[PDB]
Amino acid sequence: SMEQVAMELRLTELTRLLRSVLDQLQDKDPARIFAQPVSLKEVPDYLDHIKHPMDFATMRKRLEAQGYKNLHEFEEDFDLIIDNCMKYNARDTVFYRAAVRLRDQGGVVLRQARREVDSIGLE
Repeated sequence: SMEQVAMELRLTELTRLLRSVLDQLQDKDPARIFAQPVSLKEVPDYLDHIKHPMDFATMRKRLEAQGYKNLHEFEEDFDLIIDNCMKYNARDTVFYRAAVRLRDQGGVVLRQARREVDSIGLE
């Protein structure tokens, strides 16, 4: 149907905007601490601690499959990256501190992304 196509165009448009958001967020992680999933070979007990691992590569996979239906779902996954890190790692670590900085700087980006999704009406 034509209605189904219109919806798919909106989803495609949303995916385009989220791809830009993802690129902007990942630039706030120049150390690339959050680029890839935590290795279970190098951190064998990780899943005992963290029940829902997340990382930028995994987000990008879901994104290109148009698997984010709205901004909230995308933000949930970004929050997982930050929150997982701040639980597993102690305050005095380069990992924890990198997550704080990503959260603070990412807030700016997500604030205007929400305005754009609402304004252009992608959800």
